[PDB]
Amino acid sequence: MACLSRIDANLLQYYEKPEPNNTVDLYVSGSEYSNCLLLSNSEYICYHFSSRSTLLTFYPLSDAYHGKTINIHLPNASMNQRYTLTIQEVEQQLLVNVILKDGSFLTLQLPLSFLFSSANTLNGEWFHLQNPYDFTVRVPHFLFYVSPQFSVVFLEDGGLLGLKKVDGVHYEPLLFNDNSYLKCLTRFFSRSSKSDYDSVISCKLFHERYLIVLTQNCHLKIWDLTSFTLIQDYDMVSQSDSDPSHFRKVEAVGEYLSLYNNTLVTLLPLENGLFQMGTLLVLTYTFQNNIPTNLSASAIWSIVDLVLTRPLELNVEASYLNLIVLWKSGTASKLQILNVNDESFKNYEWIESVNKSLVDLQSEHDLDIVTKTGDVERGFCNLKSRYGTQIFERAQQILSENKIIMAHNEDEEYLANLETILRDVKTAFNEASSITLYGDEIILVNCFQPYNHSLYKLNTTVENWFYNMHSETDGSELFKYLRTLNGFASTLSNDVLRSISKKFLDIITGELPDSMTTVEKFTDIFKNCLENQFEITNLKILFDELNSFDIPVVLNDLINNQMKPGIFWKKDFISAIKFDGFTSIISLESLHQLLSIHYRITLQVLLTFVLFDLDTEIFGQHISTLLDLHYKQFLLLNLYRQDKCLLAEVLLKDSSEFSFGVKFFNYGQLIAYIDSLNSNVYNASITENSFFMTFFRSYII
Ligand SMILES: [Hg+2]
Ligand SMILES: [Hg+2]
Ligand SMILES: [Hg+2]
Repeated sequence: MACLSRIDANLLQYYEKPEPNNTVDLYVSGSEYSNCLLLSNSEYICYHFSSRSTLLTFYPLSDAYHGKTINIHLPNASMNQRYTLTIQEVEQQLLVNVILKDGSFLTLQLPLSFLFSSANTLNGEWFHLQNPYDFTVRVPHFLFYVSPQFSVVFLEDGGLLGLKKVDGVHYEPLLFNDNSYLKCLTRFFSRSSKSDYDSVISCKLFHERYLIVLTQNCHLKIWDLTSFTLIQDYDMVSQSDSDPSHFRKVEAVGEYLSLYNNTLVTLLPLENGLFQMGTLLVLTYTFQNNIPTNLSASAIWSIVDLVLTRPLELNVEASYLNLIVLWKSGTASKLQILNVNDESFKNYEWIESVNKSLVDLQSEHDLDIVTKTGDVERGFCNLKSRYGTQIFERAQQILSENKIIMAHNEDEEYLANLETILRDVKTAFNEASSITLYGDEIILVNCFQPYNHSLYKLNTTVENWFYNMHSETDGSELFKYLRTLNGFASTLSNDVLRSISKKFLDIITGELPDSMTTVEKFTDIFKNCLENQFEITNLKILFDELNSFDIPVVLNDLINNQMKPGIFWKKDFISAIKFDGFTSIISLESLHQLLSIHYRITLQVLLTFVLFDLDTEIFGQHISTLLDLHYKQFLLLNLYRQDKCLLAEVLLKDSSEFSFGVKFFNYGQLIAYIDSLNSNVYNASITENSFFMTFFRSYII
């Protein structure tokens, strides 16, 4: 069911200061919208339009901390939020146009250099206010770029203004012919009506000439800018079952369509479930099929952004095109990928993904065995480390503001609050805003709170089993084997599992004397940890299911194919010339998910060995390989939550030729690099070469 997982990235996580030191504020005489644009230098720039549409913010995706974020203040809000705003890169510059509320037409010119410089000053004219047309009468609501000098304006009443640049700073309104207003001669529409309007809600420029548009009544009017004449006028709805009942005339500009080559998909309102996709050809738009959506619980999701593109590397080869869809329902999000098999838009499959990160799911479902327990300040370090300074401090802000102050060092009552706020602030910071296709195929989501992004990563085999235990109808032997192993381990409690994990570490550390026989240690672990701690009924279920497996074969594939990665004859992981903060955290978080998953599997398998009579001699190899993998897994997970920055540092300064970071462009490269870091973790030495190293480990582990 779910083929992608969520990796949350907070670009300032590794730092104490929850804000770059280099922040410049330009004034003219972001939690409502955010997106990422690629530039000439192959760098990614992020921008956020504040809630009030009065502030625009810029910062580099790959260097959020040391890089410069630029806050561009504005005289007043734009007319209609980010819809009356545009940002394209002309020639070595970020050209920003923004029809303001008053009716002005601000023009921002930000030098590509300035964006990556150290400069806290800007020379010349980076902005030009202008009053082309009078918007006091016919108020506009949607600005649309087309070219450096030409771009249209969409009006609330339905009219399309033109806007041609003559010199390099002045714009003149080149009006298009419009007779759609004559429908007022009907007893069904009045020009003076607050309704009746059929304004554009989506628009896409095709072959630099045709301007495909979508009205609130889902009419696909196609404009030819060579004629400035309405060339087509299709009625998207008539084709599907004509429901007299109710058709939700789109009541707001949104992302209802996007086109790849000559294919075009459209989102029609039918319980919020229609994705029509025909093809343009010559100009002619021609139907193909209506693909419903698989949404339930009333179907209360709103489209956030959709992106039609070249296929991906999903679990089904039968692919032609891919539609990445981002829905939202409050601060909760949903990302899916519509995979169309053949050129006939009639055979397709809906691919879903996990919408909470593993770190989030483990916290929610009390599935975390690694994080140290105890003290109240211990729980403070845990959260602070877990959330990052930007969020932690924002939560301690909301606490005092609400008069929730820490009584004493051990005010557990307090910490209990922090938990919930942190969780909520994160959820808030994480509200979905748009999609950015990082590289060639990396699905990325940009959040409401600046410096927070979410990468949706294609799952590896093992990950898929993990994320689909309660679903895979079919699945391989190993899948079925792991599932039944989980079936039993899930019935135990955290305190029991932790006590067991600790015992496995003692075998490696020696607290469980090397003098003992394997059977003796497993005996010790059982009596001290498992006895009287589980339902004998469940052991039977486990014992039974286990007998249907060729255990040796299965464990061999798990331990020698799935878990233990492979040797590298350097399989190209673009060596980064400069520190890439984005991929850094994306890599560390990904590495942490994979090892966490490995850790649960490993523990579960080890568990069966201390419960049943498996020849400690036959499986002697496997048992010691698992105990060794478990130890490394634990340690790594332990260092991850003890100090993310330091870990990333020692972990990236471990690889020689990749001492600065990496640059991955597709999912394969990404997965490869992660699997790569995994090897560094499984091949690392864990022998303490002196009392110094032993102290270190004892003190930390
Ligand atoms: Hg799957
Ligand atoms: Hg997000
Ligand atoms: Hg770091």
